[PDB]
Amino acid sequence: IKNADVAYPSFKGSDDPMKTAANNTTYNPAVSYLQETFDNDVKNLAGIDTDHDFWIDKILTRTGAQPTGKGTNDKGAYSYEGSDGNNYLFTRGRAAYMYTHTPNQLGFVGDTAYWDQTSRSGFTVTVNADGSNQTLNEDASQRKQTPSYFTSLFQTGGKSLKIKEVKYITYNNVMVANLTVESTQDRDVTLTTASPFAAEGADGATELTGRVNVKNNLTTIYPRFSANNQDGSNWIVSGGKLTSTLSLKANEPQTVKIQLGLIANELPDSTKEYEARYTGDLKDAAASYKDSVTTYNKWWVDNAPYVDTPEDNIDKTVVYRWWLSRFNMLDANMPGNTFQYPTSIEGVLGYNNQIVLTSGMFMMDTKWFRNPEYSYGTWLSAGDTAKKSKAGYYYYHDNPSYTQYITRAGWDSYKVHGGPSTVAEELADQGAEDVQGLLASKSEPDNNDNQNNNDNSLIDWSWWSMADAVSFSEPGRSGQRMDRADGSANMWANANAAAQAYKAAGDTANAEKMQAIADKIQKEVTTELWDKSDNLLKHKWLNDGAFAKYKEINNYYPYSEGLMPTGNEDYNKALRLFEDSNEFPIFPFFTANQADKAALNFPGSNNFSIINAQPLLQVYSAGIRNYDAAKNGYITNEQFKKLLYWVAFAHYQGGDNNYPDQNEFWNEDNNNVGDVNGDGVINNLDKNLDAAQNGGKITYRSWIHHTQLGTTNWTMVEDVAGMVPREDNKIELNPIEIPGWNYFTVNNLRYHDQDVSIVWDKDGSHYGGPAGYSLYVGGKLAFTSDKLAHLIYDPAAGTVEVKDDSSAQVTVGAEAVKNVKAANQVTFNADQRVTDLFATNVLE
Ligand SMILES: [Ca+2]
Ligand SMILES: [Ca+2]
Ligand SMILES: [Ca+2]
Repeated sequence: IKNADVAYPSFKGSDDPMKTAANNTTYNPAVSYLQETFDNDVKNLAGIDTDHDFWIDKILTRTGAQPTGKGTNDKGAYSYEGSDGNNYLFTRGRAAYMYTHTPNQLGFVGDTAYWDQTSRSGFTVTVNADGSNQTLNEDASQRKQTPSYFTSLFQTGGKSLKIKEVKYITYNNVMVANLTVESTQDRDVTLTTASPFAAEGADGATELTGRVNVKNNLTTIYPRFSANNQDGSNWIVSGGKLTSTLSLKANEPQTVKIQLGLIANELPDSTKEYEARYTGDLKDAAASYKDSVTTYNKWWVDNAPYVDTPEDNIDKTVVYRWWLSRFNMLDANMPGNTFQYPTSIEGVLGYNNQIVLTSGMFMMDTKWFRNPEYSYGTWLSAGDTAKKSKAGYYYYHDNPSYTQYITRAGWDSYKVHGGPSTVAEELADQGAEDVQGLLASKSEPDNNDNQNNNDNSLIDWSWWSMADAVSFSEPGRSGQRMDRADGSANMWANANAAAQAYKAAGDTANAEKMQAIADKIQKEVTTELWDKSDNLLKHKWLNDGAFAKYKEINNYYPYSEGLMPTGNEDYNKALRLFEDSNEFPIFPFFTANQADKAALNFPGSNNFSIINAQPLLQVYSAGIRNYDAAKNGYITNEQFKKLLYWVAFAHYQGGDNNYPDQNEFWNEDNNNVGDVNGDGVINNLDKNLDAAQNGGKITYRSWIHHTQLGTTNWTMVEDVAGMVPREDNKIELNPIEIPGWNYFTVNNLRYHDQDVSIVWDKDGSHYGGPAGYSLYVGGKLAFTSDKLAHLIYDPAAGTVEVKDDSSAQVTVGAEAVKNVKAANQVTFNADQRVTDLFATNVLE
């Protein structure tokens, strides 16, 4: 059966997952929608309390101890494993978060992380009334959390005593708990708080302190711990704890505030945010809350693109994924070691490490954050942690991956944000070091670091360097090496990117040397990995030179990366396999060719993940845009659309848009079904086919939650809106038209020192502006096209070239900004954080 005719998912949950009725802001594509939203939110008292939310907090609101593993599709209820139960704590600072969390205990109970797990609670609160320490039961139906705070209601069994907790971690790692205490009777209530982080201080003091070496002694923190009563008096130290007795009048609440500053010398605002709350102007619970939540939400305005499609279920997953990219990051500014840079992390609630395979994948989205430090820091961190090879090169290496495209992803980031020659040259140099290290890696003593054991211009691996790579399951080939299409595409992509970065820097000699290396790898991929017998790109076994008979989407990375020449009839036929769900299904979105997996009686896992969806989307994108896949009917616009819908659907626990959670992976292994395909047997084909029917389901969600393992928001910016980053001053749009979508917008990209927005509004009726496909640069209309088309705009010349066979009618805006920089004309100044990554100086 064909992919073009598989069913769509059916989203469940809220009617208004983008909370459209909570945001009255009219869209003007010439300005930041999130800025205007924020302005209207503040006018409406956003941040004054937990009943007045900023829009992004409303969207990503999680209420209750929900969900619990009960979902529904169009046919009926299904059980699933791996509900998160709204038990993790979202609120976190740039370095501090809860690795584990006990939501039904006051304070911050669970494994506190400062970069990584400390095995310590942040702080606990004991409530003593009537002479007794009280059990405060959470009413979990009142549990509410957002990216910026957590709140719940705690009550004694007899309901004589209630505490509304509001807790939040500030940007610079102050862990704060507001407790609103109410008694039905006049009472003296003694609160005691204790922190494993800070227990040093004289009885009668108003602060406790400590010093804690973090995991792997990467730094030392100097925690300070204090609290105040509603009248601003401080809690007093007693026995290495803080204590206060409230004189409660019946039915009269009093609000206290506890703060633990996880203070680092290298983060001076950690001290400032703490001191403001200890004795400064943020002592009051309400002011402390409004400052933290406002600051949290300002980051979205400043960093996140705004994406709007006709499918608000996808839009909410896009907001959730900007949050995944922000939440799964470390910005600790640690001196010496690599965490001196803002870096993407592969699952802060999981393995919590920098994995080179996924680092390059994450930067496909983080490059779209408006500030370049949130992508540059990731590739600088890879360059700083690179492993010295026996041959004298430095190659990217996990800082606890069979492969990586960090240099290409870094180059993509530079094509978005730019920078001077020293930035371009640094990326090229770490890139060239890595490519050369891999080419020469036959000299690596660890066999898994040896990626070129026949010493040619192709990457080779054995299955020990790993991924669902069914190619390695070929009978008779256990432990054998093959020259890899994927490894070779990624090394080519790095080499090609390094050549481009050398050129952008002005380093002609190194640009030509890397171009020569790229040209050789490309020639060897097209000559050695092209199976002319069946017009497929295949891995090649080192021992006999035989093509690997079994296939995965990894076979197509030479297309994904643009290694393969275009306009080659034979090369373009390789993508025919994407026609068939039997070969490469849309959902579940597997890496392994499923016909191949079946031919071998199902070796490996039945798992699927965003790590499979991202490269599948990359193949679909390159396939459609460059290798004629939609013209051939191999990968149609409708199929691309269906994959976006399935990818969004997978994010939702039980298909319910209230409960987004990107697990490390999914499967249907526990999907209790019969012979659904009618082949005589109950195997994984049955579980997987059933899961794609009746609106979809995922019966197993893995134990690592709110993680990233690949990422997909780039599809909205680059395929739907069509943005093609370039080194030069020209803006290229190459949209993949989504059938039935009469509007969309990507708002407030930061691209070559310009605000950029893209609008599709078929007849202008949705946004009330120009009809058609419009680009905004610098707050002015650049151009409007009557249709979605492949357009290259030269702002310096005021020309738009129509590159496709559309008869697209384009008009250039009367006030178009002409002076759009090329990437290598962007400079950084002392007021850009990115300057501190490389250096009050400028980077020119
Ligand atoms: Ca929408
Ligand atoms: Ca090789
Ligand atoms: Ca069957």
